[PDB]
Amino acid sequence: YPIGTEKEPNNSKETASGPIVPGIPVSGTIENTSDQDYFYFDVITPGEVKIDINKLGYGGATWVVYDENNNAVSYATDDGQNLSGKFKADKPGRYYIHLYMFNGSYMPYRINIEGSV
Ligand SMILES: [Ca+2]
Ligand SMILES: [Ca+2]
Repeated sequence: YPIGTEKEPNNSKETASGPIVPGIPVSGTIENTSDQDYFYFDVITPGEVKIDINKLGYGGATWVVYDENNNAVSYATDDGQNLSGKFKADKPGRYYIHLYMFNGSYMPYRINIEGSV
């Protein structure tokens, strides 16, 4: 049952919206800098995962991906418009995308994931 949009409240790892799978974009909005948005996806077989989150508003945002044990495995790079990154998933399991805005009023976004998901 893959998601095409966030489902609030998703403001902690324990309420993360998902699963997110490749080929199905996921919409949402960072309501303001207090709105944390967490998502999850499931790695079934080891392999590369690529993440691109399109910024559809103004502001400074970023993401980090945590594995099931709360280790950071990937950090976004901002190109101005898109927040992107990739990592090698050596173990199957659930991964959590933590998306937040450190400066900005309101930010619609679109999440795309690719690879071993
Ligand atoms: Ca949100
Ligand atoms: Ca949220």
